[PDB]
Formats: sequence, C-alpha cells, structure tokens
Amino acid sequence: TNRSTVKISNVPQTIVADELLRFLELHLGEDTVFALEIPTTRDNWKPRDFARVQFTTLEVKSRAQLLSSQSKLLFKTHNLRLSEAYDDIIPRPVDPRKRLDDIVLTVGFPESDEKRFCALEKWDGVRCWILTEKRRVEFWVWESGDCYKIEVRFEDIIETLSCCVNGDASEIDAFLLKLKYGPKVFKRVTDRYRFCKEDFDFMWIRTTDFSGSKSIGTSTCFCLEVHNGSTMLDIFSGLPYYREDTLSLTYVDGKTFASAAQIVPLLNAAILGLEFPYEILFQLNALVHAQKISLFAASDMELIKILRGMSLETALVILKKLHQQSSICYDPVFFVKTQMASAYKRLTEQNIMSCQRAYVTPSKIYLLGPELETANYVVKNFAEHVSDFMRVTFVEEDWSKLPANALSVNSKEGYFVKPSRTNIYNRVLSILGEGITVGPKRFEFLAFSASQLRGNSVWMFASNEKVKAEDIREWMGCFRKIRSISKCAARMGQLFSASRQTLIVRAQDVEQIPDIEVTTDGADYCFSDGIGKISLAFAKQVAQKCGLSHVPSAFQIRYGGYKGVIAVDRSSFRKLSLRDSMLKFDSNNRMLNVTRWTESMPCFLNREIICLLSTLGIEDAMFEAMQAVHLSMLGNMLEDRDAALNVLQKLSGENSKNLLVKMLLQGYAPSSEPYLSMMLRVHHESQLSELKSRCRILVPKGRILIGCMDEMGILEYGQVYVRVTLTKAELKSRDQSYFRKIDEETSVVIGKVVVTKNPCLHPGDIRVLDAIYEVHFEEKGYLDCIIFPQKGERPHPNECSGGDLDGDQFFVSWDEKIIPSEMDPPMDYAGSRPRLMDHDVTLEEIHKFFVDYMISDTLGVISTAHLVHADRDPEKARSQKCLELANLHSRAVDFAKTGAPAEMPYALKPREFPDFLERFEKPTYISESVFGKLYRAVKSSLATAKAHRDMYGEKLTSLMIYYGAANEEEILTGILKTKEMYLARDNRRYGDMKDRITLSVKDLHKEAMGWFEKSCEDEQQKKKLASAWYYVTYNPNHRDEKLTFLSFPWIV
RNA sequence: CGAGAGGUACUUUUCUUUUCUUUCUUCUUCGG
RNA sequence: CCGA
Ligand SMILES: [Mg+2]
Repeated sequence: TNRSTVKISNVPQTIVADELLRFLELHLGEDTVFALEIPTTRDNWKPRDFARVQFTTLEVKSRAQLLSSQSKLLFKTHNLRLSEAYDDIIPRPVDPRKRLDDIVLTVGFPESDEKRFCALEKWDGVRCWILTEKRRVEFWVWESGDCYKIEVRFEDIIETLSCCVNGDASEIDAFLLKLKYGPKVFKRVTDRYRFCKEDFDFMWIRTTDFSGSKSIGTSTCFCLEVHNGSTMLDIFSGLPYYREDTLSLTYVDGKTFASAAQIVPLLNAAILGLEFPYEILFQLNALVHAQKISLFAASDMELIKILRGMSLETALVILKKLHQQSSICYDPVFFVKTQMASAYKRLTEQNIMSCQRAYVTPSKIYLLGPELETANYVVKNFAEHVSDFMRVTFVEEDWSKLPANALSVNSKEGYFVKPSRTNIYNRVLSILGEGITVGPKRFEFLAFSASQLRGNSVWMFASNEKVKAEDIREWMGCFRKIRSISKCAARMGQLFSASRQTLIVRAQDVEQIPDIEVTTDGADYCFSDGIGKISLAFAKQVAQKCGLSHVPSAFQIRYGGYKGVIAVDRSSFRKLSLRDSMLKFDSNNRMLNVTRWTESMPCFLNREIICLLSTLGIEDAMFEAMQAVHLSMLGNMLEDRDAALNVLQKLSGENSKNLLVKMLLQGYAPSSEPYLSMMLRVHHESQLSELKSRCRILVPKGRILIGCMDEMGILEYGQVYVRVTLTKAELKSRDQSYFRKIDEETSVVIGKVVVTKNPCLHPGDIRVLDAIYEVHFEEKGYLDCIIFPQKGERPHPNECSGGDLDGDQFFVSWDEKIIPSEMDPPMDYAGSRPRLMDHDVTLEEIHKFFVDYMISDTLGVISTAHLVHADRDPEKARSQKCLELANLHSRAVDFAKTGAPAEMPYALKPREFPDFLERFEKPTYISESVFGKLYRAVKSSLATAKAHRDMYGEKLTSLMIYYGAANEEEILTGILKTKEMYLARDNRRYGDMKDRITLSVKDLHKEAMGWFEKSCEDEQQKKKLASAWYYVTYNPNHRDEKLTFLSFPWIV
C-alpha cells in the first residue's frame, strides 16, 4: 500500500510498451497508467521477460491485482501475474492534493526579534511533492530554462508553522519551514519501451547553488506560500514537529545580503571594520552558524557597539552563555544585559590546544569554535599563531560522509565509460586551491595527516606577518625528492602525530648501521623495516618527562621524518644509532617526541579472528563457552563486590589505578555507594552493548603489545620468546603448564602462541610461534616486547598481511584449547607498481589526490563482503570469492601509500546480510554460522564550600547540552546514551566526540585540583573539609532545588 | 582409331544452451 | 583525534 509500482511477471518478448499500455487501458480505465518501463539487456532491441507498471491511484492497482489473481488478464495467450516491485519508477507521491502546482516559494531568515521574515530571492511557479513513504519533500524550481530539484528530508525540519501573508487569520496562505541542516540540490541534464506519460527522460546530479546571489546557502528558514490553505492542514499535520498554531509574519526587504563568494554565510567584515578582533568575531559568526542567532540579529550596530569596548574574557564568557542555552535567542542585546597566560602555560604540560574546527558543506560552512584537541608537534613548535590553525573537513549537508555519487558521476560517452566531474568537484577544488576568507584572514592548504585522508579532513593555516603557509611546510623538510603524488602527500602528514616532545639530539649524533635483508625464491624481504637501537640511559632520559618508572624495551619514536620503534641493548656504547630504512625526506630538524611507548593490554576475540580461526579444525562449541565464562562474572557484577574486581582489573587496563579500583578492594556493596554504583552500572551496559554490536570476547591468557626485532641471532624461523608481565590474576597461580614465573613481575611463557595483526583476511596470516627460554634473551631485559628472529626465510611480522615493524600491535595468546596444527601457506606481500612523475609536484596534484580519495574508496565494503561471503558460503576463507576479497583488501589498504584504487567489482556484493549486523534496512536472513550463535547467546543473556559547588555545577552543566549528553554519566564516562543522525553511521566520528569529551573533562579535573589547592594547601587538614563536600552531596537535606552532582568531591 | 567442344556429377556438410550483468546512493577493522 |  506504500507504492503503486507493479511488476508484471511474464510479458511477451515480441511486444512494445504501447501494446501493453493499450491492453491495460482497455481492461482498466482510460489513461489510468502513469509509468511503464520494460528493461532491456541491449540498448533498444532486446526486451526482457518482465516489466514494471506504475498506476495513478491505489484503487486501480488493487483492481489490477484482483484481476490478475482471478486469471483475467490474457495478453496474447499470456496470463499476466502481478507482484510487488522494489521502488517507484518516478518518485512521485500518489495523492491528488499533495502535488502542489504553481505555488510561490521564498527563502530567508527571521530578521528582528519578532517573528518576521526577510526575503533574499523569490521563486514563482514551483512544484511541491510531499513524499510520505520516502520521508522527504522536494521542490522543482525553474530558473533560466533548466530546473533544480531541492530535496528536503523530514529529519532536517525542526519547526513547521502555518503563516498568513494577507494579514487575515482565516486566510492561511503561507507555511514556514525551519531547517536545521541544509537541503540537497540537484540539476536536470540532457525511447521505445518507455511511455511514462510526461517529460521525465533525464537524470539528476548533485550540483552546487544555482542562484547568482547565492541565497539558498544562507536559507535555513523557508516559507511555502500556497494559493489557498484550507484543507491542506490535514496534510501538513503529518510533518514532524508541527506547531498547531496560526501566527502572522512580516515580509521584510532583504536583498542586502548578496555575496558572490563560495563561502556564503559570512558577515561582511569590511562594513563593520577591519580593526575588530578575531576571537570575538569568530565566536559571533559560529553562533550565526548555529541555530541560536540569525544574520540580522548579529550584523546590527547595536551589538558591535556594545561588544567592541570591553575586555576579551568578559566578552567571551557572555558569548559562551549564548551557546549554553538551547533556545533560539531572538534578541541578543537583552541576554548580555542579564549575563553581566594560562592558555600558553597549559599546552606544554597536558597537550591542550584549542583549534578552530570547521565543517564545509556543499552549500554553506559550519564553524564550531576553539575546541580542546590533542596538540601535535607542529602546533607545539608554533605556539604563537594558534588562532591561524583550522581543521577543515568536507562533509554532507547533514554532516555525513560524502559518497561516490555526489561527485564524479559516471556517464558512458563514446566507446568506454568516463567519470564526469560535477559542480561539487570544482567547488571542493576551488576551496582547496584559493581558500576560505573569514575575518581579515585567509586559510591556505598546509597538509593533511594519514588519518585525515580517510576522514576527509585537512589542515589549514593563515599567512601572517611572521610566518606563511610555505614556511611552515618547508620547516618540516624538503619534499622535492619524492616523484610520487600519494607518497609526497603521505610524508607531509607523517610529522603530525599526537606526541609529547623530548630534548633535541644534535646532527653530530648519527650512526648509520648497514641493514640486513634476505632474498628467497625471487621475493625481496627485509628484517629492519623501522627498528633501531637505543641505550640504557637514553630510555631513562626519554622517560624522565613521561614519568615511566618501568623501563620499556621497545617504544615507537619519531624525529626528522624518521619512523619506527627502537630496541634496548645491554651492550650499548652510544646515545643514538639509526638504520637507513627510516629516511623519507631530507629534513632540517631533529626535535624528539614519543607517541606511545608500551602497554601490556589484554586482547579480545574480534569477528575476523573467529572467521579465520573457525577454519583450521577448531570447533565452534567453545566460542559460546568463552563468552559464558565472561558473562558469568559480568552478570552478577551489579549485586556483588567479588565479580566487580575481576571484571575491572583486566577489562579496561591491567595496571589501571583509577577511582573504580581503589574502592573495589576496600569498598562496600554496590547497593550503597552511588558514585560506585552509577559508573559500574554504565560499564555493565557498555560491556553488554559493545559485545552485542561487535565480537569482543575477552580472554585473560592473551595480550596485545608492540613487537620489535632483537640482535641476538639465536632465534630462528618458527621460535620466539614472550616475556610477558604478570597481571593481577597471573600472580594467583604461578605454577602453570605453558607459563613460567621467571621473576615477580616478569612471567615468561613456555608454550606456543599465535601472532596476527588487527586487519587480517587471508588464512596464511595464522602462524604458530613457540615461546622458548634462553639465558641470553632473559639477560637482555626484553620486557613488554615480543621479540622476532633475525634470520630465516622471511620475517614473521611480514607473514601477517605484509606488516612491517614501525610501532604496530600484535594479537598474541598462549591458550592451549585451540588446535592450530593445520597450517595454510601465506599470501603475497608486494603491492602495486609505484607511479613516478617526470616533473615536480605543483601543489595541485595533492589537491587532486585528496579530492579523488573520496571517490573510488571501497575500503568500507571489502571487510563487510568477506564477513558475509564467509557466513553464506561453506569452506569459508578458502573459496575463490574470499581470495579475491583478501587481495582487494591488501590493495585497498595501500591506497593511502600508492595511487592504486581497489575497484570493487559487481557480482560480489552479497545483497543479503546475516543476523549479527545492525543493518535493519537490508533484506536480512538468519545466519547459520557460529556468528549467529554468538549473536543469539547475548540475546539469551539480556533477556566557602557552597560557592565552589555552585561554580563546579555551572562549569559542568554546560557541556552536557553543548555535547548532547542527557546525564552526568554520559559525559563523565565517554559513552552517550543518545545518538545523533550522522554519529549512528560513522564509528570514527563517534570516537572523535568520545575522546573529545574525556579530553574536555580532563581539564575540568585539572581545575578541580586547582581550585582545591587555591582553597587550602594542607593535605592533612583537607580530609576534614572533604567531609562537608561529601555531606552536601550525600545528605538529602543539603540538596537544593537544582540538580546537584555526586561526582564533585571525588577528586582523589 | 586419335584430337576439339558442350553436359551429368561435392547438397548446408558444422551456428551453438534460445535462460549470460544494472533493484540503484551507502557503515573498513583494532588500541589509547 | 591519533598509530597499523
Ligand atoms: Mg606496521
């Protein structure tokens, strides 16, 4: 009953569409058929055995279905059989009243504090199709001959009104729409088996704004002027968030805001003066980009004259309160009347940097503000022009990922197909080339990081008087010796990691050791991928600024364009020594910084891990017990204190000294202590949710740690040594079969482990590596580093999908329940041929590589198609459709390195999803594999003091509404109970705000210690004043009418 | 009996399923 | 947000 398009099962193949049209109009009524389409295998001379017919109403569709079920449709000795189609031939609503024809559409925004409306442009004679089934509305705006489809979804509309232009309340002739996001703009571009009854033989492509004055990009409010709205109120009541009230308006003249730049929603800084500060104007413009202050409410002189002469802190704390409230403030003058050093010091201690984040849509721009992000190397060596850095990302109108059809649309012209670049392509290229111009500044393309390329983000810098965009680029190094287009861009994002700086090593302290390599059977291999050597004391001097008591044996390090780990030798003689396979460019700096050193974090059992280990003769029955042993201590965590220590000592951090571990041993029951009872309940809800969503079966006998190679020569092909550290449960039973307590903290292994990587798809990635013991290996002090053999045939890191040794993880486990004795041969490791140019990079090929990284990026579908093609097909991970996908994954993960795309073919998509997915829109099917059993196994389980308190309250309650958190536990833990529209489809963008709220509340915990030491410096007398802080949050008599917080006094 | 002319006489003699693809715009995976 |  949703659609009227009917698919006929058996039509004759000797007919034309007119013969079927006349037959259907002879049996049914006259001209009751809207669309008719017979698909052809060839171009125009080979029709197929079925056809699609779309009727005008539902009654004639039901009558045709009743005639077909009674066998009364005989067309040339063929009984027609009707069924249901997949979609409409033309996206047209089947309603005679919803198709509003020849109406007036005008755009604008409320100008003054009242409910007025200023019009920029006016469109006369447009269409209006309200698609209830597809949950969108579309307009057809004709301009200069061609038309432009403007698609507006239902989720973008937040307020539907009923206005009146003519003044009379009974003459309802206007409908005001309030759009949170922007609309999708389309364009019409320019025979025998299609009748179609109208002019619909064209195609829609996503282009930029069509108006010469560019009014649509600053048109967050709409006004649908209808001819006569009397019975249309029953149709407009189906719109979401429809306020059932009649309200008048005033049509203000608004042709003043007429810009010609690509960045439309910006205030004219030349009119208000170039002497305005950037810190206030950027926040005032970001409030305009949000749905709090309109354009005319901020561009008036009564707001600039009252905000120009003031201090910069006082004018910012009253502008942050405008973003604090969720109500749309119509009069900003009335709010600021009721509203009335450390930043440079706080960057080198906790890597706190406030960067201006932007979101570029195909229509407008969305500036957010100086958000707290992790400071990298470049902004820490450039801590004087922090207001010139900007993170720019290219997203959709609803802040989602840009697909491959919004730009570079394919069109078969001539003999072969050719991709056609639309107006979004030339817009993103113009933005990357020229730049954006907000305030008295202009942001130029600096570079982009390795993860910025996958997330479609880029770094931008403004050329000031001191430095420029070229000087900061040549300060990193010289990139003229790289003749590639992808590698020259990838080496400019190498020096952008989230690191902590250390002392500078001079240029005289270099020692180049000649490397080692093996060439077996014509295949080139190497053992010194990114490894190096370091001394005993140098680890102490590099750990003196990080606070590491336990000396790590291997840690990833970077300086001067070199990348990889370094190992500790006990026969060291110099301070620093380097290999030759670290050089990427000839830099001119040698400042040292460390990203992440070493951590003995226990592992989990991922989906591809089960997919690759349920093939080698290991049974599927133990995978349910491996999660049953976890849920037996996870389920009774809410009502017991014994399982609460075991489910927190190794779940999130092994030696994790946090607030949940100090009150775990010397603590009470979870019935009392609500500060413990809240976070433990939300950790239980997190542990069930991230187990139901993805496979995260925890095992205590396995770890995850960074590996390195050692210069000993004893280790051979097939034998390593694992000197793991003893956890809180490893010291309870030292006498084990495969484990051996060599010391108190160091618990070595004597069994056999499996070593793989985090992405793995080929069955040759599984390899058995026996842990042996030697006195020369135990005397070298290889703590928290799985060492690798020096010689052999090929290196064992390279056996795990061609992995190098440059600061990457390794999944290891010495469990003895599996049967890994069956072994498969490995796959190839050499990628595609590199592409070298005959000239130098002119800084436009990097723009082309960044824009063409969005298209032809099928990395998101290969791991999905492999996981479904291993569920639906027996002899999984060994069929040909698994080997082609395993080759395409290794070709697609090198797309950031070399410029060779993946090109995911057709007849390989599954078109059917298993049970263990969150895709509730696809026609799914019940999975019979072990993954469906593991998905059902969790469904079987789920069946003086007052001033400080009041200032902590107002310092904490703002970021809940600012981030979208409804409670304190959503923002103080990391995981929010509610999700947004674009965050429900992007895990990487969800992790951004997940880390960003923790990095935000870290500074709140810093100022909670700062105010505590500002109140009293004595520690022995602080326990008597902390009792009052506990009593005002525990006792109900000291609780005021506001919602007080219980996580306030728990600072230590 | 040899030469020159015209005539009967190789006719399809090996094409392969006739069911082969357009219902399209869709979550990379891991750890801080 | 960052590193395979
Ligand atoms: Mg690596």
